[PDB]
Amino acid sequence: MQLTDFKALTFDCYGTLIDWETGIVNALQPLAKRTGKTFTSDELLEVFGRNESPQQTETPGALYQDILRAVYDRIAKEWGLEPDAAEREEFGTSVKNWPAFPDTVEALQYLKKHYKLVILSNIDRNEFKLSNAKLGVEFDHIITAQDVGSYKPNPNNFTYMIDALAKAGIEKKDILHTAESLYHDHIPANDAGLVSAWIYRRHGKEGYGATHVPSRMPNVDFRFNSMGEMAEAHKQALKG
Ligand SMILES: NCC[C@@H](O)C(=O)O
Ligand SMILES: [Mg+2]
Repeated sequence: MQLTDFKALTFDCYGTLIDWETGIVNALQPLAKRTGKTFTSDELLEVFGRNESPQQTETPGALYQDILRAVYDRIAKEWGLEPDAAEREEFGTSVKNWPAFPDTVEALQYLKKHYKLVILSNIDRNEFKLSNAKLGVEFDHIITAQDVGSYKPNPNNFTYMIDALAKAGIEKKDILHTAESLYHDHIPANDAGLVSAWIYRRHGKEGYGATHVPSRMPNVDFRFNSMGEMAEAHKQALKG
């Protein structure tokens, strides 16, 4: 099993390609100021992570800004605060400001020479365009939660993706699903019969950050600590 066996990379975006943690910590600062407490980054991230997937179950057809607005309301409620409409809007429209990780553009541009690059992300189409402008590549296919009518880890998100790629001549065996999230991505990839590459962005940190806790450790086929490290691996695999 090696990287060159695959024709397509299918990606998790937020937490793998885009550094959503930096974005969420920054966007929660005004709400946090109202509590009087200094929170650590992990505290902010974990209250997000206990709330985002429940919200996506609650409103599975919501656009992502509406998810984020409702997550703001959930966090405010854990903190004993009444929501403030303008603060909620500033949080919920913050994806425009969530940066790429510093290795992402270079890695994606390299990998685009060798694979079809696909997005399977908990996002809506228009919102994703904002992030795509920070990623430096044309994606061959983009599958969003909006397209499916639900969010990962719903199995239908993976079936939709697999089907779309089959119609473009990419068999399931051709796909390498590339993602940080054990909960959103590699557990349902296991169940869907996909090969997995774990991009362990938090390898040097505690817990899962903004990502929901996974119910088990899925079985992954590759692990890289960053996207640059995946690209460097491919440059040697290609010589074989
Ligand atoms: N890392 C969790 C979120 C991600 O899977 C995405 O849908 O972009
Ligand atoms: Mg509710």
